[PDB]
This record gives sequence, structure tokens and C-alpha cells, in this order.
Amino acid sequence: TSALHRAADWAKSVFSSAALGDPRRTARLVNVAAQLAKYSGKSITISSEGSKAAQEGAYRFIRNPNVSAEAIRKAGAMQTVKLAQEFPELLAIEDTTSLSYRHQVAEELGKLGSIQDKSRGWWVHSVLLLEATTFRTVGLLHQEWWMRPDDPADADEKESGKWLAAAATSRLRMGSMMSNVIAVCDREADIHAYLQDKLAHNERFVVRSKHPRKDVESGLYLYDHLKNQPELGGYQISIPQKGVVDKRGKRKNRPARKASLSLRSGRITLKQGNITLNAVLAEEINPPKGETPLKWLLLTSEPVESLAQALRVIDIYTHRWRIEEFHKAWKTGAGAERQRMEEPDNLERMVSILSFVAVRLLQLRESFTPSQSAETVLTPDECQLLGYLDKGKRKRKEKAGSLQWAYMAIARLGGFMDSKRTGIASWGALWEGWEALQSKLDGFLAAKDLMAQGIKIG
Amino acid sequence: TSALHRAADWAKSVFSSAALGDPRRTARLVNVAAQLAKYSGKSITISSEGSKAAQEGAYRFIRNPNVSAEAIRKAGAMQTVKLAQEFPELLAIEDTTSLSYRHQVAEELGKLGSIQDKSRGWWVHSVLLLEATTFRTVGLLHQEWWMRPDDPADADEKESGKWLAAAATSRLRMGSMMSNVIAVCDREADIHAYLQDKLAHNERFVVRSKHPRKDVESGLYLYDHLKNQPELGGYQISIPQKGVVDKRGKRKNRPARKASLSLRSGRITLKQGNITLNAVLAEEINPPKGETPLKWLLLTSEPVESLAQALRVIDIYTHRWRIEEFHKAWKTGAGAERQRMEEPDNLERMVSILSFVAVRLLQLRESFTPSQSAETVLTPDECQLLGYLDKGKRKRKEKAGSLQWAYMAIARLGGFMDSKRTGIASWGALWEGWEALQSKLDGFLAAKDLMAQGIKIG
DNA sequence: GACTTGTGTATAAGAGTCAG
DNA sequence: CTGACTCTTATACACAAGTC
DNA sequence: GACTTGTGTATAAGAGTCAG
DNA sequence: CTGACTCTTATACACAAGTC
Repeated sequence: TSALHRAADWAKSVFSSAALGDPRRTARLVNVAAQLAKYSGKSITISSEGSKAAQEGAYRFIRNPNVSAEAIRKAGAMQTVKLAQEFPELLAIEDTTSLSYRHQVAEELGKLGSIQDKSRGWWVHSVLLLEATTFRTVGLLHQEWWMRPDDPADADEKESGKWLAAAATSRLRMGSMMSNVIAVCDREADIHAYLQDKLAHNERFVVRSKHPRKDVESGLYLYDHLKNQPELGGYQISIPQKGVVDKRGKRKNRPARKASLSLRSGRITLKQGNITLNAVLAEEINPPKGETPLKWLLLTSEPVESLAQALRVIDIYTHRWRIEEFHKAWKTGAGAERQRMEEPDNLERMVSILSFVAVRLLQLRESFTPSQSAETVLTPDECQLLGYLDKGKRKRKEKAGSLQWAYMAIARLGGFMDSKRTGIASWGALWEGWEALQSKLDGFLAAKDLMAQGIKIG
Repeated sequence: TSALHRAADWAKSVFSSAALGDPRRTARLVNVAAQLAKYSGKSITISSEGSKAAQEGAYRFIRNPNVSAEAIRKAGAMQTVKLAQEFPELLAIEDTTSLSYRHQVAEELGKLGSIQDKSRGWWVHSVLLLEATTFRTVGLLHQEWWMRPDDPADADEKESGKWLAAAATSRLRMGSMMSNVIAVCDREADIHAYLQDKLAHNERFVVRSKHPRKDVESGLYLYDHLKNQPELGGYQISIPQKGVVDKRGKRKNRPARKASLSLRSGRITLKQGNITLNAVLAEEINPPKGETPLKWLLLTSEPVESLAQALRVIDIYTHRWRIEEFHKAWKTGAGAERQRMEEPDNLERMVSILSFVAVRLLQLRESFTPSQSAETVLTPDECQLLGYLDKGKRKRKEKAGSLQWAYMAIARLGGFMDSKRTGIASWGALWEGWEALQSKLDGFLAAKDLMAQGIKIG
């Protein structure tokens, strides 16, 4: 938030809490995180700016047997917890991804596909906290890493307990801030035991419905009972073009279209556990000749009885993609799967660090997104150089010297050409832009310095 | 050479000759090559520096049906031919690589593996010219692109004729400069018809021996006849550590070692075609308990009768890897296989351009490699900024302000940490460094400009 | 000349990718 | 998932700059 | 204290990758 | 191919800064 742009400051805030059992490890962590963040996406070596000291330090740290990766992730998360004190409502977006490897260490790791696959590694189940008003990323609350065994009957616990394990960690970490938190999960979380545990702790959630369950008071499947309700009202959406590549490698187009949805809600009770909760059902009115009609059924602790309360629910769900965006920031962006440590713990400690770097990529774009001047975000020196680099390229929409102009200017330095006329640049473009602006800033300052000590330039 | 660092200048020299049948196409080619070179490795869009004009231009050019990719490659090659006038002896390193794709266009392309593979594309057979004294890259003389058919009996010509086809093109292109040229090829070129054609044109070559052929005057296999000769003398080599990954995915180490070789030569005559030529044989004296003894048998037009003449031959061959280095510069570096044009000709015209970009990556490092001052290569402004950026990092080996220091300084800006204490940075590190130095130079100049118009910085 | 192609602008959307 | 994007191929105009 | 771990330097080499 | 590299994991010293 306040400590973001300056990588060293950022790393102190995230990591100085870490109980690694020696302040030298925590300071080292801080330094390491700092160089990696300044060089998001690149090798440790490249992050060391030619310092043999820092290179050696970084590598010694991530193979350090007194350094607990669990503790690294926990220390970051407590920072999230500290940050989250700022907000009256939060979303806790929850999902699993895989971290996949094929080098020699992969065989010491866990199953991701078939027993024979060379690609092995970890499953990580993550909780990403956003603030609920403007949806900005607060950070990681929780990650469970595990190695799936080759033999399913060697599992200590069933993988589906990951949703409850996460709840247990969030509540513990958030403490009394938990009633502030709304857990968002997809169909994998449509587990009776999971809904039950939330309600029992009086915790808050929006989980999408997969299994047809019956409502006690009507004796009907949730869907049939919800279709009985009066039309709470409607909403139309725009579905954006994209290409599509199926599981067998087959490519098709998905042309943009506009769909319109009828919304309904109701209070519902489930046979199992005699647990009561609410549910919203959005369904498409008159879909075109040959397309899957849209259909969302959402299970929620949240109020649903007014049209607006129900839209709050839909839109809380519409932000679920954000956890995938983190996964992409972790992998493609920060380089989790590009690492090549030769031992599991080494690979873990590194990739642990990289998860908070990932979050910061997200937050960097978010730091520029939202009315007034560029000076609120950039330094005076940053502000002038950007103005020079951008000369001519500024569009008429953009108020001169505004934070909106600063967003675009950086995006353009990152390569952004708005190919879909949406105005929105990827976090990847913003990062390249920021990094470019920062790199050109070295030269700018170097001239300033020399010019300040009375030396002629060129 | 002279026109290299400045991308626009470089592109004019390489491409202003192009007969595309409209000077507008040639100028467009020049512009396109220029932006791509300035942004080696990145997308067309990113290369357009926010110019909608240049983006649209670039894309219109590479889907232009009046633009012949053949002609693009030819125009570059004639520049090579023009450059090569400078040199009294050249190496023409010759080999094939594949350009491989899996997007929708791939199925309109040719076979690279089995009939069923999704990975399809072209085979390209290339001739890379170096000068023979200090081995610097002069450029591409020739490329043959073709699509291997699914059915081997649908081939217009056998693929092994590629060595002769290349000879035919080089001689035509080099004209009377051909007697300056020494063709270097590996075992695939150990074809009787190919040796014969060289000798008949009185062209010059070093080709490694695969098939046991017999010498007429002795009646012995080349190898047995060469082992009869007196020990012309010896030479020892250092073999550098590397990892090894076999075809089935199996990983092993190859530890560094020192090998010593005994050298022999002789004049030889082959039964077929009663063609006479020379041959050198290098073979390892007493290899360690369990390792493949080294063994090179080279067929050559070149003189071989003195120890030194024979070493000239070995070392001419020892530079064969350079064609692989080009292939890597073309693919990984310039991004040939990262392109995603949706039509073969579009994909070809683009990748054609990218092959000369590749060559320039090689030449950029080479432009810094070899006694005196940095000022011989960099501009005064470039020279100062680099000196600032490098403050503290300079080693004692490095004479202050020398071209040797400039090499290291750039390498360090590119991430180079000399992990194998060899002093040699990859072309990839030099490029990142150069690009970084260039990027920081924008800021430096921007401060200069503003400082020159009397505006306060920061 | 008679007719054809490239540029710079502006509008639109198909194809591809990651991760799923 | 109603993902979110960038890469790539289009199309129209007026008008400039080509071939023939 | 008695004993154990991190830093900055310097030396070395195994493991991995591309393209083959 | 005797490829050429970068990434990663080592090891010793003296000495500083930790745990117990």
C-alpha cells in the first residue's frame, strides 16, 4: 500500500516479522525478497546486481536447513492480517494450483497427473484476501502445500479437507477480524461438511453449487425450489471474445456476446445437518439457438432477499478469477516454475518467497488503477521523466499530469496498444512499463548527480 | 561492422538492396527490421514504441502477398557478400535446423517428426560466413527453406542434395570471391557426390568423415591408411564441464577433463570418381579407463602436410558449433519460434527478417570482444554513463576506460557473474547489458536535454 | 494517363496463452 | 468462467506514391 | 562463557537448457 | 561436439553475531 514501489521498504514490511530463529535470517530474508522484487521475474543472479555478496547470501538462505518455508509464508501472511485491519469487509478467494517441475528433483516431489509422468511437484491451496469495496489485493492469508502420493490410499487426509483446513487457519490468523471476511469458492467447495463448518463458526461465504441437494421445507432440488421464486429482478452482461483450446488440443473461437440473466433468491435448508442458509440463482433468459444457457447457483451466508443484496452476491463471485490471476503472477510472472533448485526444501523456500513477489506484481498495477494528479503516486523525478518519455503519446481522455495519465503513460512504456479498446493493460504490461521507467530513472539520476557535482555531460 | 549499434543504420545496410518491386516495400522492410533489431526478442507491438503507424505498417508488410520472403533473405545475403569483400579468407559454416510450430498454421506446414506430431514447420539449411582470421561473423550467405512431405516418396528432390544446392548458391553469390571461401560441414555432408562437386569447382572445404571409404593407392580404409602415417605431432585440449540429457530424458554429468591428441595427415584418393583430396586424423592417446577415445577424421581441400597446416584444419572444424549458435540466436534469441502468424507466407516473411536480427545479436557481442580504449566502440555519452553505472564493480585485470573494461561493464549490466571463471559472457548477457545501457541512456539524454533548455531536474 | 498499391487513421475481431 | 489479456489479421477513407 | 551459525571473500563444479 | 553458456550447490577462512 504505502510501502510498495520501493522494493526494500516493501520487503521489510512483509518479512521483518518472520520467526526464523535468528534475526540474521530475517534480515537476510528481507534483503533477498527485496532484490527479487526489484527484479521480478528474473534469476537470483541477475537480481544480485553484480554483488557476489548478495548472490552468495541469497543462495545460502534458500538452502538453509534452519529456515522454515512454513514460517516464511506465515510471516508474510501476518503482514496481510496487519494490513487487513484497515478494511471493514474482505473477500477471501480460495483455490488450488499446482507447482510443476521436470528436472532431477521432480522425482522427489508429489504426483500431479499419472504415476508415470515426469512432471511432479506440489499442490498449493491458497487464500487471497481482497478488500470488498474496490477489490484491491490485500495479500496471502494462507497457503497449504502438500505432495499428493502415488497411491491414493497413502494419503494422511483426503484432499477435499483443504477447504476446512484453510478455514481453521484464516480464523486463527484473522482472530476477531473473521466476521469481516467472506470466503469465495467454486464448485469443488460445494461440500456439505464445509458449508456446515462455516455456518457453525458463523463465518461468511459464497460457494457455487454443483450437486443437486434438496431443500427440506419444499422437498425440491435447490434449483427447482429457486425457480419457483418470484423474479427478484434482472441484469445483462457482456461476454468478451477469446480463443478456446480444449483438453485434447482442439481450437475453437468464442465470439463475444451479450447475455441477460433473471435473478432469484431464497432461504434454504439442507436435509443433511438440518443446516439453513440462503441461495441465489442466476439463469439466462432465452439463449441463442445453439449455446449453453448461463446458469449460476450460489450458496451463501450473506443476505439475499432484495434485488441489490442478490447482486452483491453475484458480483462477489464474479471476482473469483482473481485467484487464477495470482497463480499466473506466481508462475509466469514471478517465475515459480522457472526455478531449478536441486532439493525440495530449497525449491520450497525460494518459491515461498516468490509468492509474495507475485502478490506485489498485482498490487503494483493496482497502485495506479483508480481522479486527480500523478504526483500522488510517483516521485517528482519519476513524474518529470515519464512526462518526457510520453511526449506526444498522450490521448485526449487523459487529463494532463493526472494519475489516470500516469497509468496510461506507464502502460505505453510497457508496450500497451489497447488492441481490444478496453483501456485496461495487463499487470504484465504495467510491470514492464514500471521497470522501464525505473531503469531510465537510473540514467536520469546519474545525469542529475554528475550535473550536480559540476561535471559536463557528454 | 561500422553500422551495427545504431539499429536504423544497421537495417538500411542489410536491406536497402531488396528487390521487392516497390521502393515503399524496401523502405518498409528497413523500418520493420530496424524496430525489431532495437527490440531484439520482443513482439512487433512492443517494437512499435506506441506508434499505431509503425504497428500497422509492420503487420501489413509481413502479410503482404507482393513481398517475397526469398527476396528478403537474398537481399540480406548480398549485403553479406558486399561485407565479405573485406576479407581474404572466410569460413562457410553450413548446417540445417528446424523451425517448429504447434498453432493452427502448423498443419499447413511440413513434417519434422512422425506423421502424427502436431509440431510442424520448416527445415532450413543455412550458410553462415565468418572471416577466417579472428572468426567474426560476416553473416548469412544462404538459406534453403523447405517443407518435408508426410510421404518420403513425394519429395521433389532428396534432402541430402541440400549441400550441393548451397554450394551452387554460394558460388553464384560470391562469384570470384569463392576461392576465398572454405566450406565447413559435419558428418551428414560426408557424401561422395558432394566432395566431388567441390573438387570439380576447385572449391574449398573441411568435412568430417562418417563412412569408411577406401583409399585407392593403399587399398585401405581411410582410417587405417592414416594410422600408418608418421606422427605429424601432437596437441592437448581442455574439455569443459557440462550436464547431459539424453534423447529418452536421462540426465548424467560430463566432468571436465584434459585430452591429448596425436595428429596425422595424408593425401588420399577415393575409389569412386577417382577423386583425390587430403585428410587429417586426430586421435586420442591413452584415454582414461572408461571413456570414448576422441577420434576426428577430416576430409579437406586444404593443405595438410605440415603440423601447422593440419592444426589449421582441426581448428577450422572446431568452429562448427557457431552455426548452432546462430540457430539459438534465431530461435531463443530473436524469437523465430515465438512468432504466431496465422499463415505460412506471413510466418515466413517475419521469420526471414528475424534471421538477420539473430546474426546481429551475435555481431553485437563480437563488436566488443577483442587492446585499447572504450571510446573506439561507444559514444562519449554512452562511455560516461557506463562509467557511472559500473562504479566499484571494475576488476583489476581491467585497464581503466578500455574496450576490455567496456566489455565487462556491459556484461555486468546484463547480469554476468562469471560462474565458471572464464571471463566469457553469453551473447544473451551482452545483449541484456547493451539494452540496459541503451535504456538508461534515454533517461540520461532526457536529463541532458531538459538541463540544456534550462529546466530544473526534480 | 489508366489503374494499382502503401500510409496513417480508426474500427473490429479472430487466434493464442496461461492455468486449469 | 461471465477469466483477462496480447498477438495477429482484418476493413474503410483520403490521399500519396507506385507500377504500366 | 561454551559452542554454533551468518558474512564476505575466493575457489570449484554439478545440473540444466537450447538445439540437436 | 572437443557446443557454450547460466543456474545452483558447494567448500575454506577470518571474523562478526548468534543461540544456550
